[PDB]
Amino acid sequence: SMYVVGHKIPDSDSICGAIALAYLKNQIGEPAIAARLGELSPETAFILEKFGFEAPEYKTSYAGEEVYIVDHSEITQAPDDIAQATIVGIVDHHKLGDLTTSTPLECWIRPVGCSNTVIKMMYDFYQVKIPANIAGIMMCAILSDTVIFKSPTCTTADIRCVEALAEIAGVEDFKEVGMDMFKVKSAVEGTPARDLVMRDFKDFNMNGNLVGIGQLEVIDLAVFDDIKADLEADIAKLKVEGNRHSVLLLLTDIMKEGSEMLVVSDSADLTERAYGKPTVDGRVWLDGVLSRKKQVVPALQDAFQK
Ligand SMILES: [Ca+2]
Ligand SMILES: [Mn+2]
Ligand SMILES: [Mn+2]
Repeated sequence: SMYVVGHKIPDSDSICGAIALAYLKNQIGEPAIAARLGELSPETAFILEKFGFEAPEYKTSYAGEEVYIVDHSEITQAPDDIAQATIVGIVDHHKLGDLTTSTPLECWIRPVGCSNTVIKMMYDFYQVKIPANIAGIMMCAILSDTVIFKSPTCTTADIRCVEALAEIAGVEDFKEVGMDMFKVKSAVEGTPARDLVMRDFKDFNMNGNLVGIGQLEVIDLAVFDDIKADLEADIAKLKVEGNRHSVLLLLTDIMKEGSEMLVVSDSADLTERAYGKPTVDGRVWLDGVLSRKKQVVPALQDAFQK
């Protein structure tokens, strides 16, 4: 069988996409097993529970196996031993990264806000009906990725596809299911600082400099008030533990549609150079900022070249 698998530190898109593409492949006689490279966030765990699904199989070694990649095309986000596997498919909505194959494959890549939007196109192409349970987690993955359409990564294709999936899943109020997800993401009390920093954390090599960026998306930025000092202490620790130039944590308020960024950097004027807004006691408010890959990373990469 093939293993359908998303990126290291799986998000809803990577997990819901794996289940959604595995089902499709099994229905068209191309045997497939959903898999993951890490634990589910409470967000993803809630989505699976609500629509009645088991987590994909936890699997880290793929040497000698067939692999269908979801929601990236990067070596670093792939399984450690991806070079010893055979990539038979990629479905994604990112820039084309450094993954390569020695064998013919499928690529379904589109400039949209969510892999699950593309996977919906795959069902239509194959003329396989989307079961109500699958439609719902597919829906939720797109609301997760596009932040209920508020993220500037949201495209026309994502909106029309959610509207389509909502009817198939018999969800009347897709926006209420979206807010239900971000409420679960907003329940941060009692969670160790490190679990929160690493929930959605990525390392970047920006012109020789190692820059780590976490992000939490919540309904109200006030939930972080009592734990914020523990966060600032833990991003200092983590900067040392990895010998990082910079560790930044995005606290993203999806109602104000902005991000408070906690900063520890070897560069004192980092946020002044990249965004034209300086940090004040290792903190800066970034109005309108929702997306790491669109509004945060480009401007940092530009400042490490300059
Ligand atoms: Ca390539
Ligand atoms: Mn993702
Ligand atoms: Mn995605």
